[PDB]
Amino acid sequence: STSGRVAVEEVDEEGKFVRLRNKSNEDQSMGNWQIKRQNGDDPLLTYWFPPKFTLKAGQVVTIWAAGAGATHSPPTDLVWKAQNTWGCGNSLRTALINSTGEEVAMRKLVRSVTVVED
Repeated sequence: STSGRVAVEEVDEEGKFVRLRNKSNEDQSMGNWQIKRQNGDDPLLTYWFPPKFTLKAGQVVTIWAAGAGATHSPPTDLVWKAQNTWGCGNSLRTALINSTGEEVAMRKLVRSVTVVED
């Protein structure tokens, strides 16, 4: 179970950031929550939220890779230490995991997909 308050609102196609939105009218504590990023068949990458972070109702947080050149400012702009980019490519799955270890939201960008009806 999840109360489902947070969504993955935007994923940068050039790997610089991921943005999340608390779409509810209630604040959400996210200490030790994770963002799991699967790029193609690569080893899974995991970003960890600081232990005391809270995403207030209706607000956004942008998680910038260490190498994006951004200036950080909790609670709006956080940095992923020692990960230069989130990954760039034709299949990029970004999932939000809560503190207990459960996946509660995802956004996947796919390019050059062939769909059939046969």
